[PDB]
Amino acid sequence: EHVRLATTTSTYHSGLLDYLLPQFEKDTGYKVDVIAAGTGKALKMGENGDVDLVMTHAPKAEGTFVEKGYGVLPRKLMYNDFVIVGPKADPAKIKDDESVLDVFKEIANKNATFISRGDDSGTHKKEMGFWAQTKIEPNFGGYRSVGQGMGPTLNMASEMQGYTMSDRGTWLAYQNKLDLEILFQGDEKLFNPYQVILVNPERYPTINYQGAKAFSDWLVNPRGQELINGFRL
Amino acid sequence: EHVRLATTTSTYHSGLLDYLLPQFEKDTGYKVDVIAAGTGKALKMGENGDVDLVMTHAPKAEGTFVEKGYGVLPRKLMYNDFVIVGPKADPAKIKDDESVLDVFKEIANKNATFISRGDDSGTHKKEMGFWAQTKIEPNFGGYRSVGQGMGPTLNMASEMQGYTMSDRGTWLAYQNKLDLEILFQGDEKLFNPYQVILVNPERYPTINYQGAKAFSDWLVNPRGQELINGFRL
Repeated sequence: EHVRLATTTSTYHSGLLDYLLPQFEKDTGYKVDVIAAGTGKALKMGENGDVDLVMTHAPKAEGTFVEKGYGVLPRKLMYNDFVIVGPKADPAKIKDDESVLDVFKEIANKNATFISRGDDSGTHKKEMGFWAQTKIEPNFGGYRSVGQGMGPTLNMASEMQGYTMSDRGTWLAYQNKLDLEILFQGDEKLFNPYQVILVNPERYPTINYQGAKAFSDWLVNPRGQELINGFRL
Repeated sequence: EHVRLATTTSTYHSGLLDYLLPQFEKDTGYKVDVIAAGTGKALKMGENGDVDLVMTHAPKAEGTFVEKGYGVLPRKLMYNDFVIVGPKADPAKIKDDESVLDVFKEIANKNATFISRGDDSGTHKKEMGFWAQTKIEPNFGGYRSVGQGMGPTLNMASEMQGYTMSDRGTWLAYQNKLDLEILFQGDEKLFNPYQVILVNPERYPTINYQGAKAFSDWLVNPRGQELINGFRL
């Protein structure tokens, strides 16, 4: 029984779904096909009834989507909340930059110390996305890819007095033992609320509402949440 | 250093916050003082600026609270979705009851077989809250308080052909192996999306927005979510 999900290219490449889908299929017998595109296109496919539900991280676009009746039962999956931490003295002087892309470029061009998780985690993928957007390849001397989790990455950044990008949660749990501060967090790219929204079965009595609602229900119940969190750690 | 949180009686009595506040305090140093009441009063406390943030599970009332500017930065914290399942034959005849409270009262009165998690998890606490509202202590002999997880509880209900309360997510995972059906759902008490909402500093310039936002941020980040999920599983 087949469930078609439209989502973003970001999301597809993040690896999130590779973490969820196997368990969901094992649990329910549903097979999810992922079609990844830009946000407007993902939502358009939902508006056009090409897919059974959508997963995006664009609150304004999703608000209109629901308001016009294209989607129903919107649900928040997770709030991705990232911050840039570094030495209190901020030797790259990123503290007052405007965008996180300016922050990355500045760190690279000053060859400041930067610790990457380098472990293909969701956090690691997100860091790599920003480098890709800056058009810089993270090759500078200061750049260190340790191959470790968020906590050890923070410990490394404190030891070497370098910068890193952390989820706020790990930062808060560790700050008491880190010689670092939050130095930058003013960028909408750093905060991403995710929603999963069902295609309105009133608009499309033909779509697989039963399968789509099962996936959504599973995603927000503790079983799905355990896996989502596991991926975010 | 004191953050004041208004929440509902059921949330208070569930003990959810005892699993959270010590870790939040450990991480951030903030102390949260909790006041509990009915939904209307909980939100009224936010409206009056008596507390710094609110945590309720009443989407419509919360929408109004946000729309009027009483609260800002609303975030969905967790989705509760519970069903009452039992044998197709529904021998206790709860299928057509009106209220989940009626269902509970009817099961106790007929001394029907009912399987409780009995393990002080969130589901169990939710169940116990229902008993409390019916003013019944479940001591009838058909009541089994085993101390196991959701899957084993469902399996036992299926083997015994009795009733139990299940989150929908585990139900979706196990339903193919169980000789049970959903017999009662669609009572408002069974579906509760929680929201945390900050009291608006534009209304109350001296509100502890900093502490309240720290608690909110913490709740939606992976570390806080893992605590919440550990309680819910």
